[PDB]
Formats: sequence, structure tokens, C-alpha cells
Amino acid sequence: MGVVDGRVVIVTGAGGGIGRAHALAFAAEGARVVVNDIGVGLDGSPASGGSAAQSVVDEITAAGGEAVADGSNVADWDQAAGLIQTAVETFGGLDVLVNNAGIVRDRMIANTSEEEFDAVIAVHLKGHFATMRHAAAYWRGLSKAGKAVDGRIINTSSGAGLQGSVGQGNYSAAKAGIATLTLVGAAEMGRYGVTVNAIAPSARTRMTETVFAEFDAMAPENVSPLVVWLGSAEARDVTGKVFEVEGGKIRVAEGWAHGPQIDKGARWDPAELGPVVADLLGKARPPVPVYGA
Amino acid sequence: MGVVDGRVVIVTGAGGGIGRAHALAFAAEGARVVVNDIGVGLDGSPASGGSAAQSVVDEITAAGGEAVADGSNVADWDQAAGLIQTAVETFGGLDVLVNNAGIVRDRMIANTSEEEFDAVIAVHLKGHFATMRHAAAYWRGLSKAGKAVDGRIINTSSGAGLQGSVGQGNYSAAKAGIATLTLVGAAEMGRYGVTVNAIAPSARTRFDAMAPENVSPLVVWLGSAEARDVTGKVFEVEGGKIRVAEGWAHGPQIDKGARWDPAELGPVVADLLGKARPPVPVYGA
Ligand SMILES: [Cl-]
Ligand SMILES: [Cl-]
Ligand SMILES: [Cl-]
Ligand SMILES: [Cl-]
Ligand code: NA
Repeated sequence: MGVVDGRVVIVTGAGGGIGRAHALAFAAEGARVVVNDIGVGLDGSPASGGSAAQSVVDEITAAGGEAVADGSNVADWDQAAGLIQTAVETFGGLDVLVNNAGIVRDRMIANTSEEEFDAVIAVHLKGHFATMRHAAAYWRGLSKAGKAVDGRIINTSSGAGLQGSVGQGNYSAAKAGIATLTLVGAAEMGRYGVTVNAIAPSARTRMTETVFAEFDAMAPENVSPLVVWLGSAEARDVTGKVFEVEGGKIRVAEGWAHGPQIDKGARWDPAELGPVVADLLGKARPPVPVYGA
Repeated sequence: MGVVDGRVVIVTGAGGGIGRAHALAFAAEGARVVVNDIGVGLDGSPASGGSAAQSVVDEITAAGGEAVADGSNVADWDQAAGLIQTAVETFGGLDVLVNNAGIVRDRMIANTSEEEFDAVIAVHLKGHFATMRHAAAYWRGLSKAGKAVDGRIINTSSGAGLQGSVGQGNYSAAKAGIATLTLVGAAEMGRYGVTVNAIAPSARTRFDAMAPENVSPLVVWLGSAEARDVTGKVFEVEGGKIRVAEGWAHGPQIDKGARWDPAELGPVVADLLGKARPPVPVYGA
């Protein structure tokens, strides 16, 4: 039997790249998949006939699995709600939400346009928040009604969100919001049987989506196995974790810690802080450097 | 001679609370201060006669300092650009940007409305990014022209951003974006003589340890000439306490050297988690 046999999984941005790899990986392990992607079909509507979402659905069905396309824009709060309903209406419920949809608009902070900031924040951080909001309310409602909940949220952060990435300020901020939102979700939703975790694919993992296809450590398919496992019944005791992944590597990211402290026990004179700050900083753990520095 | 004597500083949300404490603290150490606050004056427009901003400006002058009120909403991109320009047109330059403006609209994630998400993200994260973007484009300009730059950005993160805070997922996400933005800003802006740091005032911050005035001295120091070699840091502050927050670290790792089978990952993940450092808990959990 598959690792997620019978489970209903939504994957956002699943028309290509890593999201496509997750969709195929889940279906291969017995899940019924909602392939969510805004890419338009021949008629210019999201996820319709001729779309990337439908192409992935056809791959799944040709392999003997079950899937449906959905064109919700997760940055649109109401369409994110409708995405949860697509799963419930089509397949009878929802077990796993995989937040993957993203865009990049890479610029130095000093050269970032308003629209370039807004778009990256909206797709990544608002999109992840909106689906979490609506899926959690759904699962909480089942729990209130005495129903079975063993639900799973897997978010997509990045080393750029954890330690920063030069020339990717907007993207780094959004992925940082996603890492912390994962921590908070885990704390809030365990009450009604939902775990919340994140993966952070390496920057070298191949994440763009080319036309032609035919050990490659950087293949996006190498990221999905841990997502599928976290979406399984067996992963019920894992929550609030962030896993960095590439190829065959899995690394646990360890969160912000309390470093060196000093206490005056009174109000500091700003003039006296130089030696105080120098002392603290020499004693502090060296950080993981900003990516691209 | 003041610690920030002559330095031109912007404090956002400086009409009350910690933002007010910052403004007064900089002025006391000789800085010329732009008091930014959107609170309306008697005529109903932001930062006019009778406003919170102007009130604070009056406090500064009467102690013998120099300050100007500014009404810009930093969540509005164009107004953030104009806030930078106000500093430059009024005092001829900018040395320090203190991003402080903030709101809370607390809700569990499952109950958060779109407006509760959008407003919190806009004020904190967009507000912070907007001012950094415009201040950096300005400092970058001066530097590419061979002019003097010894600039400072001090952002306001929170333990909510670092470890999360229950019932405050919106706020936590915004503050996390600010923490990492501080790291990226520090890496990018050092090229043109600008340091970028953040403070995270403690939960209990409002000898009165919880008094907002206790947070300001480190911000004043960070904005000083002496602080030229401090960048990319996040300091947790309360009363007489200063603590360095230590960033995300590399924990245990395993490498199959081939693609994992999802069915085999149970013991693999169990092993990794057994070796991983226990986190600082989510606030409010
Ligand atoms: Cl992306
Ligand atoms: Cl650029
Ligand atoms: Cl609530
Ligand atoms: Cl503290
Ligand atoms: Na198998």
C-alpha cells in the first residue's frame, strides 16, 4: 500500500518544477491529488484544458492515480478558501496541504519596485497564510464535529528565509515569514490533530520549468519524498520542524537561540554601550553566513 | 558632546510609546530628529498642530534640541520615499533610520480575516521594507558619487518573529520578515557604509524595568559613529538586559547519496530529530 494511501492532498503551484514533483510523488503513494496552479489553459482560464495543471493531472491519471486540476490563486483570500472546498467537494475531505506556489522578482533592496515587493510577498507569504487559514478552519470544524483529524501542512521556506540571500530581500522576507508561520501553526493546530512543518529546498535544486524532458542530486523529484512522508499517518509526532533538503540530504534547521546576555539592572547610558556590545558579540556564536554574500 | 551629535535620524511611529522614547533619546544625545507619526492634529491631517508627532517635537525643542514632524504613512510606498526626502530637505542629510511603526490585530491563524493579515503585514513588513528601500537608494547615490556615508538602519523585530507567538501568527510572520530583511540589508548595504541591525524589545516591555525608555539606549548607540563595525545583529532588549539573538543554525544531517523512498523516512527523521537541539518554545504556547 502507498505511504499516503487514500489521503487527499492539495499541492499549490503544482503545474511544474518542485510542485509538479510533489503532485506525482503523492499520487505514486496512493493519494488523491488536487493539482493547483494558476497557469492558464487553451481558453485562457486558469487550470483549464491545455493547462500545466491539467497536463500534470493527465500524467497522474495515465499512471493509474486520481487527481483534479484547480486554478485558484492562493494570494486571493477567497480563492484560497475555494481551493479547500475543491478538495472536500471532489474527494470528500482533505488530509494534506502542501504550500509550494511561488515567484521570484530578484532585486537589491535599493532597487526593488513596489510591485516587485508586493507580488513576492503576496504569492509566497499571503498565499501560504490564506491556505493555512482556510484549511485549519476546515480541520477545526471536523474536530468540533467529532470527526477524524490527522491533518498535515507542509510549507516551503528556504535558506534565504532563514539566513538571508543577497539580491533576494523580498523573497528572503517572505520565506522568513513562512518559517515563523510554520512554528506558530504547529503550536496552534496540534490541538485538533494537525501538524505543521516546512521544507527548504537548496538554491541549486532545479526549480524552473523547461519544455522538454528525457544520480542527479539537484532534480526536484529528490525534494518530494520527505514531503510525502510528513503527509503520512506515521508522521503524526513531527511538528514545527524545518528541514533543509537537496538530493539525498536532509538537514534539520535549528531555530533562533538565546545568546550572550548582560544585565545592568538599571537604565543604560548610551555612551557606555561600546564595550558592553563588543563583549557580547565576541562571545556570540558565529552565524551561518548570508547566502550570496 | 552627544553620542549621536549632529546625526540626522528618522523615527517612525514616534508619537508615543517606544517610538517617542527613541525620538527623545536621540535628541538628548545631540541628533536632529524627524518625528514621523500618522496621528492627526487638530485640523484632522497627520502630524499637524496638536498632533502626537508635534507634541513630541515640542518636547525636543524645549529640552533644547532640533526636530521636525512628518506625517508620512510608511506603508504607502510613495510616502515612505517622501519621508526620506523630508529628512534630506530639512536637515541636509540622513544618518539614521529607525523603523518602529507597528500595530497588532491578534487572532489565531484559523480565525484571521484578510484585513487582519493585510494590515499587520503592511504596517510592519512593507513599512520597514519601503523605508529601507528609499534610504538605501539615497545612501547608494551619495556613495556612488564619492560622498560621505556612515549610515544606520535599526529595525524593530520581536521574539514573535524569532520563535513565533501563539494567537499572533500575522505579527510573528511580519516580524520574522523584518529579522531576515535586517540580515540581507546588512549584507547588501555594507558596500556603501550602511549598517543594518534590529532590536526585539521583550514581551513585558510597556527602577522600572518595563519602561520603554530602557530600550532606547542601545538604538541610540547603534546609530552612533562608534557602532560602525556592528551589522547584521539582532538584540533582545528589556530594562538593563541586552541579549544577542543567535540565528538559524545547521542541525543534524543525513545523506542517502540517492533519492529517498518516502516509506523509509520514519526512522531517518526520528534519528535526526533525536540529535537536533530543542528549540526555544513558541511564545504563548
Ligand atoms: Cl519561487
Ligand atoms: Cl537590482
Ligand atoms: Cl482567535
Ligand atoms: Cl531580554
Ligand atoms: Na513502497
